[PDB]
Amino acid sequence: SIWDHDFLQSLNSNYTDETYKRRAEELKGKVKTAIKDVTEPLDQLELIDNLQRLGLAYHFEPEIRNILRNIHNHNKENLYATSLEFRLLRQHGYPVSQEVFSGFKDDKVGFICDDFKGILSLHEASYYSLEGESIMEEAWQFTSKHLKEMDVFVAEQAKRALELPLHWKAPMLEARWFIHVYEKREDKNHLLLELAKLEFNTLQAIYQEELKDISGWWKDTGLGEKLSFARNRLVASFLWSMGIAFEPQFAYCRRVLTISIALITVIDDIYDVYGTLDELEIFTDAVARWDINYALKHLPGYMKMCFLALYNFVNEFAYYVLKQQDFDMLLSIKHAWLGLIQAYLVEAKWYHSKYTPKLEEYLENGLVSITGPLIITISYLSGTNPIIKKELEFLESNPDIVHWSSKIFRLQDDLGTVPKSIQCYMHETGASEEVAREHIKDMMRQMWKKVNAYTADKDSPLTRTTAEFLLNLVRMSHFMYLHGDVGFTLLFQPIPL
Amino acid sequence: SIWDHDFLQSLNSNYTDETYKRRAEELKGKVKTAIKDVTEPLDQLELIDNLQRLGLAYHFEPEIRNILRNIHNHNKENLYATSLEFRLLRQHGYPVSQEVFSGFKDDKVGFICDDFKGILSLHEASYYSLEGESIMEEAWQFTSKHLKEMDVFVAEQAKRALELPLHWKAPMLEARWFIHVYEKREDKNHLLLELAKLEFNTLQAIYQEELKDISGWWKDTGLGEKLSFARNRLVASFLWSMGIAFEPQFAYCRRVLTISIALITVIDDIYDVYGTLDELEIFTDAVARWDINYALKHLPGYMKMCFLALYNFVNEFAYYVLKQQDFDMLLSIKHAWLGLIQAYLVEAKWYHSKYTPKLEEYLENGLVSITGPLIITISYLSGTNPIIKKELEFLESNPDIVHWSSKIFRLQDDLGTVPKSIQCYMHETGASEEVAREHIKDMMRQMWKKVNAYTADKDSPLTRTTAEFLLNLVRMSHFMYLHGDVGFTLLFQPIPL
Ligand SMILES: C=C[C@@](C)(CCC=C(CF)CF)OP(=O)(O)OP(=O)(O)O
Ligand SMILES: C=C[C@@](C)(CCC=C(CF)CF)OP(=O)(O)OP(=O)(O)O
Ligand SMILES: [Mn+2]
Ligand SMILES: [Mn+2]
Ligand SMILES: [Mn+2]
Ligand SMILES: [Mn+2]
Ligand SMILES: [Mn+2]
Ligand SMILES: [Mn+2]
Repeated sequence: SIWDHDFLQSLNSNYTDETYKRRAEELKGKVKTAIKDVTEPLDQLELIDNLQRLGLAYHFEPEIRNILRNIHNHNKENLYATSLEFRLLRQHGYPVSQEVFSGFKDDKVGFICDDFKGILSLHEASYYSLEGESIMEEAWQFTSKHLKEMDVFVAEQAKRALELPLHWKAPMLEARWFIHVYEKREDKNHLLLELAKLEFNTLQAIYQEELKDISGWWKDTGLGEKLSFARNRLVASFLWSMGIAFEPQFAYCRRVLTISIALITVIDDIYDVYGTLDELEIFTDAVARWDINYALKHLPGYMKMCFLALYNFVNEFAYYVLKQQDFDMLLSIKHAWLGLIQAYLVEAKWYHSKYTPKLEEYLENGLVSITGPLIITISYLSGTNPIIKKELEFLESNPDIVHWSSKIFRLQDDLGTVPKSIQCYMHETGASEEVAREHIKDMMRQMWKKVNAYTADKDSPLTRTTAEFLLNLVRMSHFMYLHGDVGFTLLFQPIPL
Repeated sequence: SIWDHDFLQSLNSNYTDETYKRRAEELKGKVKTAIKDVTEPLDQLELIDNLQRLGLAYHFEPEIRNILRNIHNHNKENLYATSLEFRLLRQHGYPVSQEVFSGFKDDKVGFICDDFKGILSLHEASYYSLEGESIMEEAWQFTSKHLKEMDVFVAEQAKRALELPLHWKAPMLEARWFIHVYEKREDKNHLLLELAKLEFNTLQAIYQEELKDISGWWKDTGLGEKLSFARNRLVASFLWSMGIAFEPQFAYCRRVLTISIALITVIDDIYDVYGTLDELEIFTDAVARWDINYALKHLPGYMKMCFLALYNFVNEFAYYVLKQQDFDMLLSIKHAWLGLIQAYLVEAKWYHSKYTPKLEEYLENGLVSITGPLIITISYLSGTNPIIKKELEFLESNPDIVHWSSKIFRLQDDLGTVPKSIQCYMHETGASEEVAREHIKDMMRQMWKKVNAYTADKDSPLTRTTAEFLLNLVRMSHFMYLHGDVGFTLLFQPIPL
């Protein structure tokens, strides 16, 4: 908790200034010209891979779209080239058959390859597998096992792919690591690299300015002073919101998300630590009524400021959207908050009854209590303009993509550890904790196949942009499972020059 | 409406800096030493008069208290000296008999005096008259008539006393005018004057900083953009709150008051101009319920943001006091807001029925609709720490001092002009508008006698500090009746050197 309010207010990055924003525009135009001159399809695919991994892809969206749309129209015997095209096309919603890998797979003896580069790209592409694509499953089985066996760069490349594949990491999180790798490359575009370093440093400056604003708001509520367990988690919460929506236009989305996660953290500590069962029933009822007079009349003292802070914050949230685009979402947003709170009470009742639920019964409640349903609702209302009534109702209908994404989120948090996923699974199968962890890791990978189908469904009310919020939340949980300061490195540490 | 958000943000007074605050402390100590050396009672009384009229009296409260407490223990044939002592002692709550003026009053022919200086001081003292003190009433009759008959400074002195006596003006409003008069004085204390100019300029800097903060809050709600009739009245509202509570420690009181008055102004325009009767019944009901879900469900579109802005603002107000001193005042503050709103609906129903009420029936509703009861409640909750439960309940009991102060406030606003006080009185007595205005001015002076009694009552739950909020609000209405830019001169125009 070193990065308190005073530290945040004292930051003064140079990259907020106007000179850098001029140079970035100059570089963007110069880069767009260089993209034109890449015409060979493999160079086109390697360019997109580099652009996405440098955190620059959102500047060149139509340019990337042309390249992929063109390659799809024309659609090797190269495993690297086949796997890279497969990954990129599936990532951006195009249909590619799993049968493109059939040439490298022998029916009797399985996959045949010795090239690490082709194996690494196939491993990345395997996470874009759909449900029931047995070639891709065997491809993952073959690639993971080969990668586990493992020149210094090959060892690190193999290590990173095993702990976190590209499909499971948000764009900006890998940006700093990949920026160095790109400057070590001999065939690097020098202007492309200079832009990657410049935009990365400018984003930090933007985030730091937002943190000052959010830091002052948190100080004004004074929950940290009132509640000794309300440790300042502001920077950690912003890290999550930043991974959910990193683009500069999503500043209001990151603000609502950061504050929401900070409040969620305090309320969660009240339910699964500090609150008695009778107190938790009153707080749940007060949230359900959404009546400030009732809450002040019946809540315990320590719960009052916590409820009122949440109450006013959400009502201000409803006011902001009402002013901005004349949309009333108060019923929706407080409904989602109640769902989270009710799932907390279910977990508290289980704990006091000493009831160990079956894993599936736990996951049914656990997918809501991990805030997946609430967070995607917050992200949609605070990050979309105009709000579409059809699209919001689809989220309120408990859709399948939210169902399975939240399950991965819940399973991933429990791996970092009331009884949770690991204890439920051990109790249910008799497996050891070590084995139980491996099976839970596998469930997440199998559930990502279900999620891949819903992303490709273009008949769903959810846009791809709305779906990215949900995936990035899940991706953020994968990332935070590896790292407990990387968050300090992401927000407060510029890249030199 | 020249002083918009952009003008307020661009101000950068030099007097916020630390050097001036050093010199002020040096001057305060040097002045306290000079006060010791004044020992003659008339010089002691003239010193207090100068200190109060320079806006410096709150720095030397115990020093003034000693002087008055000492003079009361020892308690001329000088009308000026008798009238000045009478005014100052009654102003600060000491008992002085009206019989101190009996020497200058002949039973058959009335008051005997030719000295303008003694007449001017008696005129000021006459406003501290109590109910039924026939000497003081005759003193006012004699002094006002003599003053009406009216060397350039005597004419201005006589003019100012007739339009606004000392008892009816807030301290800082007269400060700039009196500061010049004091520097023209030959026997001036030079350090006393330098302090008066310095504190006046420092207060402007403090107010300007508060205005920036309040200006940004008003911009964020966006009511001025939503409602074409919601003209920016922020600077005008702050002027009122500043006259209600000018001291630097009352920054939060001025903030809540300014925003409250800004919201009152918009809501008042909705009731007595723009809203239909059915719409006003829903808004009144929504305020009575204090239910955000109901309001969004049933209110017209244009009323929604106006209600929600008020709703969140008051709930944040309740939150701030709860965090600060663990006091719950939500029931009280929303009760006072409902009383104002209900009085608005009464006036709207009268207007649509074309019913001209009797003046007393109008004043019964009019004293609430002028916001007197609400404003004193806001001032107490936002300007007192700790809040006393006994003292608040006394305000909620509709006490007499609030009853008569609000009546003066209501009568004074109607003089600046649905049918109001002047039309009701004309309709009721057949008097002409010119005569009706004179009678209404007299009512206010007779009602100030009732208010003087309640101020002197030391058995009331209200402290003198709480009573000053109420009187300063009334005093502010007297001041704003004379001036429609004096408000610009008060806040944005420093005194040189
Ligand atoms: C300790 C924090 C949490 C709450 C996760 C924090 C990240 C969030 C992103 F949205 C919360 F919104 O883990 P947690 O174990 O305390 O949550 P849990 O009690 O249900 O298991
Ligand atoms: C035009 C403004 C008001 C409202 C007075 C503004 C000053 C205030 C100090 F507290 C309001 F809070 O006069 P007004 O004639 O419009 O009020 P009215 O309709 O009841 O007669
Ligand atoms: Mn927890
Ligand atoms: Mn929990
Ligand atoms: Mn957990
Ligand atoms: Mn009006
Ligand atoms: Mn009115
Ligand atoms: Mn009026």
